[PDB]
Amino acid sequence: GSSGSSGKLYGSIFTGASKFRCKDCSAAYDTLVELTVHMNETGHYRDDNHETDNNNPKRWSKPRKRSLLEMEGKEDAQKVLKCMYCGHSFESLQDLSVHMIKTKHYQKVSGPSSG
Ligand SMILES: [Zn+2]
Ligand SMILES: [Zn+2]
Repeated sequence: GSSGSSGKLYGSIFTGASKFRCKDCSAAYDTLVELTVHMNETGHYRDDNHETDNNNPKRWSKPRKRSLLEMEGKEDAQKVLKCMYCGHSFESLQDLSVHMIKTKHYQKVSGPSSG
């Protein structure tokens, strides 16, 4: 005699994804430009959440609140050229400019920080 059987192997893995999907029917697509066409052609529409409502009957917890402090800085309403570094009123621009350089005050007008 001589007879027998064998062969036990597997391999039926399924791999497939879809970008967009139709609610009405089960027809999915990859590009929106393709789906839309169907949504109108046939009439169906997307499934993704829909925001066709604004009235929120759901009460919300206490409202929001924040402190609105207030303060001013180095304000000076003058009418004459005056260096903020040293503090010497002038008559003409040059006097001021030629000074900012001759003294290099415009280069050093600040430094560290407090808060
Ligand atoms: Zn459809
Ligand atoms: Zn100066």
